[PDB]
Amino acid sequence: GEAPNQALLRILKETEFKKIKVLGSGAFGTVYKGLWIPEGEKVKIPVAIKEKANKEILDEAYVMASVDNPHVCRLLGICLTSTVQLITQLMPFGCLLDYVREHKDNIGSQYLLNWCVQIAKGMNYLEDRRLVHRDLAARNVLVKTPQHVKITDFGLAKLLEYHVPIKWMALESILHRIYTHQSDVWSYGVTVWELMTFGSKPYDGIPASEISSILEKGERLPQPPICTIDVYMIMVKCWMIDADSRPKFRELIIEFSKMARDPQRYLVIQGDDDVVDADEY
Ligand SMILES: *CCC(=O)Nc1cc(Nc2nccc(-c3cn(C)c4ccccc34)n2)c(OCC(F)(F)F)nc1N(C)CCN(C)C
Repeated sequence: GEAPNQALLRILKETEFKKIKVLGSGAFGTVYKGLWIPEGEKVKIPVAIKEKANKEILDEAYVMASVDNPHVCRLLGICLTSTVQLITQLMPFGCLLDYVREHKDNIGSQYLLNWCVQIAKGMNYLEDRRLVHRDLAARNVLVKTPQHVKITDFGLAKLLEYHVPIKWMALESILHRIYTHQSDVWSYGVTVWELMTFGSKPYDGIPASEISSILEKGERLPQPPICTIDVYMIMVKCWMIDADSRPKFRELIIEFSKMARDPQRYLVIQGDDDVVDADEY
């Protein structure tokens, strides 16, 4: 027996939001930066506006409407025009992959380990909601402030095993298309590796079709220069063949929290008006 999903889908008036500029474009479509000004209440909310694809943006709106956690992106509503528009919280510092690349010379160990805690909290919450993300990656973690990140992009999420980006996927997902919370743990491991390498590309150069063979042979991603064996062992554990031998998200929270209390012991880095944010509306 499953519980009824009593989330609210808010439908917004087009005249309530002003597109300020284009943040980005691609196959997906066009994402704009804007404000949402609900009629009456004196409030201006910074928002991102994302303009069968309709069925897919609706599937994603369904998922984002059903999650509410400090480390998961919040859905504000949809607007029913020509194409369906997703209206989400504007995350001013962009995705975490671009952020660590753009600020390599300024990311301390405190930030890196705190991001690992926060991402783990967000994923643990998703697991509580019996939700498999299926696309966890540094590109899909947004930065509200350098101190606060949130998991985004639920275009592949599935509400529960469940029967694609190859270099972030567990071996079971590449071979048998099986996805669990524990295959999300594998993707968490690759995401942490991305952050610890300040944005390197996993298996850079290796063709995606070769990835399945490499993993079967026992090879894994290398140990990042800044990583003590303590941190790298955590990543390696996320890449075990036996899915139930990988750590749980609730455990990853615990481990990385301990490390975040003495960060320089685990990461060795050289030189180590009426505007309302959505979290307060
Ligand atoms: C990693 C790519 C990226 O994040 N670019 C980005 C994003 C924001 N803020 C933001 N907030 C909420 C939702 C989104 C978003 C959702 N989807 C599906 C996207 C696709 C492509 C780009 C963005 C999204 N993004 C951001 O905030 C800037 C500001 F607040 F001023 F609007 N800036 C950026 N950029 C442009 C920085 C990264 N570039 C180097 C690509």
